[PDB]
Amino acid sequence: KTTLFCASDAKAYEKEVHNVWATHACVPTDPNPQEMVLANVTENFNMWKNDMVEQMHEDIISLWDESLKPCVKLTGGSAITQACPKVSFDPIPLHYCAPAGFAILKCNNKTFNGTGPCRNVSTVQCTHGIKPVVSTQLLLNGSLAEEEIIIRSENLTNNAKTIIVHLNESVNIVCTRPNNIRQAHCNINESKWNNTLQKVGEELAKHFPSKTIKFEPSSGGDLEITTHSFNCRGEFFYCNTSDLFNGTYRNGTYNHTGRSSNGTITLQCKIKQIINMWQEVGRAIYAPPIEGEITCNSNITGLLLLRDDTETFRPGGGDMRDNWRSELYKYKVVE
Ligand SMILES: CNCc1ccc2c(c1)N(C(=O)OCC(F)(F)F)[C@H](CNC(=N)N)[C@H]2NC(=O)C(=O)Nc1ccc(Cl)c(F)c1
Ligand SMILES: *[C@@H]1O[C@H](CO)[C@@H](O)[C@H](O)[C@H]1NC(C)=O
Ligand SMILES: *[C@@H]1O[C@H](CO)[C@@H](O)[C@H](O)[C@H]1NC(C)=O
Ligand SMILES: *[C@@H]1O[C@H](CO)[C@@H](O)[C@H](O)[C@H]1NC(C)=O
Ligand SMILES: *[C@@H]1O[C@H](CO)[C@@H](O)[C@H](O)[C@H]1NC(C)=O
Ligand SMILES: *[C@@H]1O[C@H](CO)[C@@H](O)[C@H](O)[C@H]1NC(C)=O
Ligand SMILES: *[C@@H]1O[C@H](CO)[C@@H](O)[C@H](O)[C@H]1NC(C)=O
Repeated sequence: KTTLFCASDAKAYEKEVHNVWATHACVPTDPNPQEMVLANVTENFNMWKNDMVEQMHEDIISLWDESLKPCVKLTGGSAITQACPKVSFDPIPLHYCAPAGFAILKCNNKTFNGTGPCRNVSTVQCTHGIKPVVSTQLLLNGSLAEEEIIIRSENLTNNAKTIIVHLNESVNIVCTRPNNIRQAHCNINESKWNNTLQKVGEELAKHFPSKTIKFEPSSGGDLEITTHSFNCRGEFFYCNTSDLFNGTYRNGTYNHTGRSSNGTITLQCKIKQIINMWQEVGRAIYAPPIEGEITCNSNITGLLLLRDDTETFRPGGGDMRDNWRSELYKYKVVE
């Protein structure tokens, strides 16, 4: 309804680029926020029509533009060239704050699906701290659901609408390019993944009850969305998930169909230099990988899914506003 500002705990002495940007663009966090509960009030939220998402999206576009400059940017006809130094890159949390005369309403119902009325409501100065993690298929390093796994969608009947799965237990994913210089891999504990897809299938079954629930790899599209793509220490990883989204949940039981060994699923990855941009329609070209071992140890805290008797779910993504939504869903700005 207005323009928010961000608070961060960044340093102006970190060269890490989220820190540099936040030093320029955000104010320091207030060391003890105020919060004002109101369990009588009951108000309506719609995480899918939320202007905080747009404001944050603009911020992260600006952050990536100041911080991850490509050597070449191709948008439409024009090509833009510039210095593309390697940088230290590691997302830091950002708080979104309502300005004077304006408050942020937080919904505190632990099972709120992002939409409709919510009974127990607070007012706050700022949101919690959100790391702005750009990725497809898997949401990484977010905050977990507190009770059960929540299925969020603007419209579950409309299979073209992205489904956000909010996990209550994170699943570790470790990706490294070890000391081909483009080739890398990720490890996931098959048991932990197994378990979580068991319970995701449970919740999806509540919403599609006659149906067998299948998980299958992303059909087609650009590589950014047919793989799990993300940025790790400045490098762009593209990790094949066909051994990950590969399983059936039949009669209250999940069976993993993807290949593992020693009880870990291993994703084959490539580090790429030509990137289809999430910010706009265009391509970006970066320098070859920095040298040595490149490793990110992340928590999977959510999934992005697309639905095609049987219901089939494939990993999705590509619109980074859904990544922000998955964190801003409980917040509305008012007054
Ligand atoms: C969810 N609906 C379907 C869909 C599918 C695919 C895309 C959109 C939408 N897109 C959009 O909605 O962009 C928002 C805009 F439209 F406002 F620009 C994008 C358009 N961009 C290009 N065709 N170049 C494209 N996504 C990426 O390319 C994309 O995620 N790349 C990438 C790059 C680096 C990293 Cl680490 C990464 F993790 C991801
Ligand atoms: C979310 O809850 C509302 C009621 O508050 C319901 O109308 C809607 O269908 C639900 N959506 C999902 C994805 O469960
Ligand atoms: C997470 O949610 C699932 C399904 O909604 C539930 O069965 C499970 O008990 C929950 N686990 C934890 C650790 O809260
Ligand atoms: C969402 O689903 C379908 C679209 O196929 C349509 O009936 C309507 O837009 C929505 N329905 C509900 C119940 O919200
Ligand atoms: C992922 O790997 C499988 C088998 O190795 C292959 O068939 C598939 O085309 C790969 N997907 C992508 C997007 O590279
Ligand atoms: C599941 O994995 C196996 C090998 O790990 C592969 O042959 C199969 O095609 C995958 N499933 C789908 C639906 O792609
Ligand atoms: C997730 O957080 C950990 C700890 O801060 C970090 O090392 C890791 O690189 C992060 N992953 C991504 C993809 O940002």
